[PDB]
Amino acid sequence: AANKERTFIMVKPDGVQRGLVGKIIERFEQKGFKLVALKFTWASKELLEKHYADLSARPFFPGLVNYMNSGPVVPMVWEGLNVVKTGRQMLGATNPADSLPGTIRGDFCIQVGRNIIHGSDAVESAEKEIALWFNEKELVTWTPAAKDWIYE
Amino acid sequence: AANKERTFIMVKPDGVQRGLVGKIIERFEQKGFKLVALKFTWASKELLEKHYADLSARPFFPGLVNYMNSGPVVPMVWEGLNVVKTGRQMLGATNPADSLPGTIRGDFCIQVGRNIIHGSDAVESAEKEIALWFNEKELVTWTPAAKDWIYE
Amino acid sequence: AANKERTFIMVKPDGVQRGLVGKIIERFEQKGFKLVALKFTWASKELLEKHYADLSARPFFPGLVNYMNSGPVVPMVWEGLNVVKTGRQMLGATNPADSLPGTIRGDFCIQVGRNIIHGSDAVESAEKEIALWFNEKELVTWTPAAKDWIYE
Amino acid sequence: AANKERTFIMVKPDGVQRGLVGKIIERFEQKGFKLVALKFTWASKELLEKHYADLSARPFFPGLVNYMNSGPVVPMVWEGLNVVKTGRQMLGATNPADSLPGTIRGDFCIQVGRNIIHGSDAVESAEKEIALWFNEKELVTWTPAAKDWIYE
Amino acid sequence: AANKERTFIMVKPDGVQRGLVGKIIERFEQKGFKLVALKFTWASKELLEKHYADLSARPFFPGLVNYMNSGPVVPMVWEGLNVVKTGRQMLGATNPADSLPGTIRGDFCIQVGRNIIHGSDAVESAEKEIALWFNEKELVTWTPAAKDWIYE
Amino acid sequence: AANKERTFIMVKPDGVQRGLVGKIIERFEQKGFKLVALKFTWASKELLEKHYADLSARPFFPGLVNYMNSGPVVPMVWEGLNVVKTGRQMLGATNPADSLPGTIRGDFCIQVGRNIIHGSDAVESAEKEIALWFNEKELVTWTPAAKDWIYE
Repeated sequence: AANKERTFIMVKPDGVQRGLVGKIIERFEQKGFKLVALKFTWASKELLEKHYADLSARPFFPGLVNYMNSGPVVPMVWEGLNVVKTGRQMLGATNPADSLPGTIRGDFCIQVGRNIIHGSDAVESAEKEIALWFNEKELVTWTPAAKDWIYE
Repeated sequence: AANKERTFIMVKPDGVQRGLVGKIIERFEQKGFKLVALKFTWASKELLEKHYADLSARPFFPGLVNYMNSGPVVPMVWEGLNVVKTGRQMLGATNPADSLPGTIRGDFCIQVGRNIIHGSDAVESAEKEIALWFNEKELVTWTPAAKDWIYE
Repeated sequence: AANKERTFIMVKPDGVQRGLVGKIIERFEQKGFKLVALKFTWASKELLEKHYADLSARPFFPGLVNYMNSGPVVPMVWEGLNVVKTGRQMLGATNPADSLPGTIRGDFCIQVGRNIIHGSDAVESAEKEIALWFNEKELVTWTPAAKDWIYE
Repeated sequence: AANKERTFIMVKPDGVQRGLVGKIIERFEQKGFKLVALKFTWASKELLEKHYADLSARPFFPGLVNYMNSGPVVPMVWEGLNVVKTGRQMLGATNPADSLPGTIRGDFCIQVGRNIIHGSDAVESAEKEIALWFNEKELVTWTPAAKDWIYE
Repeated sequence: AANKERTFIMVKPDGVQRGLVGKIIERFEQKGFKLVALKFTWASKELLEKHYADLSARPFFPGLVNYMNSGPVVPMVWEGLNVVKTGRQMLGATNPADSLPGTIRGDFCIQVGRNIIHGSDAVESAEKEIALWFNEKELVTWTPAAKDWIYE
Repeated sequence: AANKERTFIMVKPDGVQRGLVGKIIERFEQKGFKLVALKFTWASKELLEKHYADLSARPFFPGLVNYMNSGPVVPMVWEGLNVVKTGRQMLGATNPADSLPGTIRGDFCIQVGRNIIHGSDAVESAEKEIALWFNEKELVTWTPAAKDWIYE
């Protein structure tokens, strides 16, 4: 129930370009979270406008959609107790300048427009993002051998 | 075209269960190789027997297909000059016992039946494997920013 | 004197099971702390009940003892300026979800009941714990060659 | 010009003696910061007192200059958006005791007098320090291939 | 049975002094070998002379014993399929200069007289060494949760 | 005498561009070798033609001089027992395709014209290269605290 919460994590074009895919996945594996879905893909503007629908009436929305469609991305779904919230703590503050050393953004990037990764900000939106990026078919259910040493 | 050679690499169920996905991906990214495709999935037996078609007459063929259908896998495609042969060197000998330290199998596993990873043995087999596991829609073509620093 | 303070650090059953022993010891070594004692053992309930004597009346007490007796543990002693306090900081908050990235619990575990490690909460309790877990003969006294580059 | 800010970072004698030069450099490279200058040298006292001019009235000033002249150092300049302040965050609090895990001092050292590294505290001091330690001939101007993936 | 083989691995005084304890243990853990015994101790000459009994007549014998008695050591027991032989492979050649990169000696040391680690040369000698260094009571028997993903 | 042998190691333009400076230095520090000189610089064609004088009458010499003058390089001098020979083993085969995993080239690059690093091939040429790249002033003499644990 609580251990079955899921979040959407995506490596952005700059994360892929800078060779940080393996490193980012390692952080989540290490922590004990469970990989549920993963894929390498070039997001379409139609999909990005959906993903960024809330930036619609904000200045320079097109430039955001064009940047995000400027290279391949790595969408993922991780499962675990409090993964949405904990996953965001792990990524660090959205604005890299505010990210602490030890977090993904704090260790690997500098500017907010090139902040290498995305993570759902709430359970509700994680629910929305996952359904937008993956078919229920792409979500894999399995059981880790070490499950009992991770959760009581 | 030389630098465009592609090979199929797959993290087996034991690799996923032991949390080695990011580490394996990282070895390829740091080397200079280009990720072309990636997904997390549970392989069906019908797909496994195709993938294993060559071992059809083998007495261990049934248990093999059986084992590979016992947990999720991470198939992927990497591109780069001579990647089939070099990808093989990186993985190390098929029997971990012969794999040298520094290789993936040599560093992370012990026995042949739990050798954490698969790699195409030749271009002709890489082509078949890639086509077996991926649809052409899933192979992403993009250009790494450091390409001229990797290849002349 | 201040530099001779010691604390008791112990890898719990889940840390051993999840293969974090070397990683945890590494964190203390790279920091500059001196290893004073180390062993691998399966702790008896008698011993665990003395270690947890203060919680004897709690309703969870018996469950806690059975768990700590469910797998081997790695008890150790570290020495250095303010090691009890700094030791705690390096471990992170007891509840991993409150542990920040960069700490041992922040990077490697998720739930409080599976929080992989223990560290004395005070000089007083560290003294008590060391006496409980080790004999005088097990505490090694030596001098690090890098001593003058770690301390003024 | 924003992204062209520069700060002075120096590996102190204890950092060199403890073999932390590559690790320190790696933290800056992975973050996205650009190396502008670097050298290995034994600093004279006359240079140290200039570098430490501000602490002239300090009772610990003499021993400080003394200590910093006791082994070789690795001065360097890094460039990047907001590098003075961010470089400071990365290093962690000046007193390692207050430095958090994840920072350089928090992860690698224990006491203030052996705090392995120096970082400019402000732009005005970075400018002076850079000019004190390096000749203009030694500051290299070049462009990283991934610049557009780090800054917009 | 074949999987129950054990070997004796010991970190020498120089490995402890150079802070390689956690790194060395890490190599064995990530590989899949099971930790059976571990301790930190200062070895007596009496004990060292029994460990090196075969070299009693060599002219260097006394110098070797004095050196091995000059700092604490970390004796341990590892268990797994072909561990004595694979253990040796992971350590590299006795003389570090002949040790290949990726091995423990190849990556971390230089001269034969300061070769940081020891590993039994055969099943026969491993049995003898374990009895010399540990009591029956110090050998821990447990089952790794990942066992079925390491062995067929 | 033998422990005082030195070699010239230089990170090439592609090594700097790919952010491998810290990593390469770490390998040498880790091994136990001693840093004697280090600097970040843009090599002049006049200096490169001297360095590559033996490629004079070979095809496409100019293209080599232009590539090597296409970005900053990191020249270094390391000191240690058999450092020239051992340093070359650590770098791996010149042609990356022949480099074994575990070596610098085997882990980080692909093609011979983009092989990230240079190392003197003999004591005689190390002697020549060092004098070409550094003034006797730039060579720092110091003594590591751990010297006695590295050499007998």
